Parts: sequence; structure tokens; C-alpha cells
Amino acid sequence: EFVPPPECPVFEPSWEEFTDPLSFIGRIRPLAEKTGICKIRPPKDWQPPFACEVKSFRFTPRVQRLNELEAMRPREAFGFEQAVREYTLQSFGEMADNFKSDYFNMPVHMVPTELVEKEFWRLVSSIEEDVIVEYGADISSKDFGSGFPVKDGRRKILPEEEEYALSGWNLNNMPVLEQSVLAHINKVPWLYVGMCFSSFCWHIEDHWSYSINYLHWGEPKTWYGVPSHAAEQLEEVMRELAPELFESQPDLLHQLVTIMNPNVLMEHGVPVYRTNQCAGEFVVTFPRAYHSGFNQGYNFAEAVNFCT
Ligand SMILES: Cn1cnc(-c2nccc3c(O)nc(OCCCC(F)(F)F)nc23)c1
Ligand SMILES: [Mn+2]
Repeated sequence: EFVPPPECPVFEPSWEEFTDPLSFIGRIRPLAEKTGICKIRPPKDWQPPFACEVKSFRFTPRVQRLNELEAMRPREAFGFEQAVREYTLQSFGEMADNFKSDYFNMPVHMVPTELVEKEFWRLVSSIEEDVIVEYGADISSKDFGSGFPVKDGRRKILPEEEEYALSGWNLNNMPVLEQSVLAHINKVPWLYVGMCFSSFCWHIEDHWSYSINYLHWGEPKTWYGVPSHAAEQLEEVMRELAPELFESQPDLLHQLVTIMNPNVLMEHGVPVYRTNQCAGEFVVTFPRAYHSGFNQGYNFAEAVNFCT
């Protein structure tokens, strides 16, 4: 059965260290760049309100077949495996909790994170059991607003929430403009509504950017990270073991299907670290740090690429 990778670093900044995100990330860099990902727990009294327009939040999540890659005599009428469904935040959550409690035969919060992790990787490699989930992924914060309060006049901000609209840890206030000569000659956060087993495969960011992720609420998001010094090692293991039909694809396309059990990387000498990102916690990914993960249950995350 699956062997959990070692835990990535977790930082608990004091109020003083919490003042400036770029300064803090710069200070922790000597350790965190050696693990690829790290977790940051804000001070206990730092609790931004959830600011999305919830009544109008409607979306059609994408369908994910956990074993699609291992499952490569074509099946009868392939391409029509699942019906299309639109949800609200509420109806997706009801669907998500029902799925998970039915799958594990227990209340959703009683399922151990280690068990969901073990079962996720078993299902990904299983050809006898076909599990299909849904992921509200890559929803633009322009659509229904950010999960953070924003002083753009589209939604009311209470006085005690203004500090969150102005916080440097509000993902809308991260620097996103890369320096270039072209910038003189001449992005917003994305939202992720997860359910149990919904997942993202191994990838790095465009321009090898940093990224930061905040889990607004819900069950944890489980991460795996590889430090940038092992990027070529991971890419070589992928080339050796990925399906030949996809081996020659450019990286931007190959990264759509680069699912790989962390133990396979670890067996080939790739350092891998893990974490469970819980509600109210940040995950930072460092430049060219490969990362992948899956959701433990119904949750809501916001992410953006930033530059230093
Ligand atoms: C484009 N992109 C760049 N980085 C990511 C990413 N970075 C950190 C965390 C992520 C998380 O939690 N979820 C997803 O969901 C993406 C959907 C994937 C599917 F459905 F196609 F398989 N992406 C995350 C996405
Ligand atoms: Mn990413």
C-alpha cells in the first residue's frame, strides 16, 4: 500500500513576520526551496470572511475518471462516459458529501486523511474499479468574485473586513507583473471547488512562477511537491515511465495527463514531500517545483501565480 512521503515544512509566522508576504517567503526560502512546497499557518486571529457571491455561484464542473490513464479493444461508445451536470455551491456540496459518506460508509469528517490518500492512489492504478468524480476547477475570480473581500465596489465590505481587503496576504494583492523589456514596449486568482478524489496532476507553472494557494473552507487539500533541484529527475522518470503516445508531447500538453504515484518517483530517487492543507492555511510553491494533489472532500480554494 501507499507510503506517505515525508511532510513538507509548516511555518507559523508571528504577527510581526506576517506583515509582508514577499519578505516572509524570502526569509523561509533557504528551507522551503529545498522541499518545493511549504505550508503557512496565519495567526489564529487572522480570519478573512468568505466574500464570493454564493447565491449566484453556479458552475459546470469537469468530470474526472481516476484510472483513465491506466485504462489505456476500445470500450463501447467511449467519449460519452458521464453526463453533464450544473451545480450551485450548495448542490455541489450535497453531492460531494453524499459521494464520500457513501464511498467510505462513514460521516465525511470521520474518514482519516491517510485512508483517503491510500484509496486515491489505489483507484488511480485500478482497472477493475472505475470511480468518477467532478471538480469545479479553474473558475475565474472575475465570474462570481474572489473568496477574499476586494475594495472594487461590487460587494459590500464591513469595517472589520476592510483589513482583509487590504492585506498583503489577500491573493488579489499579490504582485503578478513580470519584469521584461516587452512590458515597457507594450492576471487574477482562480477558484477551485473540490470533492473527495478530485485531483490535479504533476506540473510546474508558466514562466516557472511562484504560486500561492489559500483554502477558504472545507476538508483538506492533499499536496505533493518536488524541489526544483530535482525537476530534471522527475521529468526523466516521467519520460521513462509515461505512455509512449504522450512521451513526445510538449510539456504544456503532457502536463494535462502527468499523473504518477509519488512512490514511483521516490523509488527512482526523486525527493517528494507531502502536506494536508487545512482550511485557513496557505501553500506556497517555489519556482519550478513540480506539484500535484487531490482533495479530501468538499472544499474551496483560491490560487494565483505571483512574482518576486
Ligand atoms: C492550471 N494550473 C496551474 N496550477 C494548478 C494547480 N496548482 C495548485 C493546486 C491546484 C488544485 O488544487 N487544483 C487544480 O485543479 C486543476 C484541474 C485539473 C484537472 F481537472 F484538469 F485535472 N489545479 C491546481 C492549475
Ligand atoms: Mn499549480
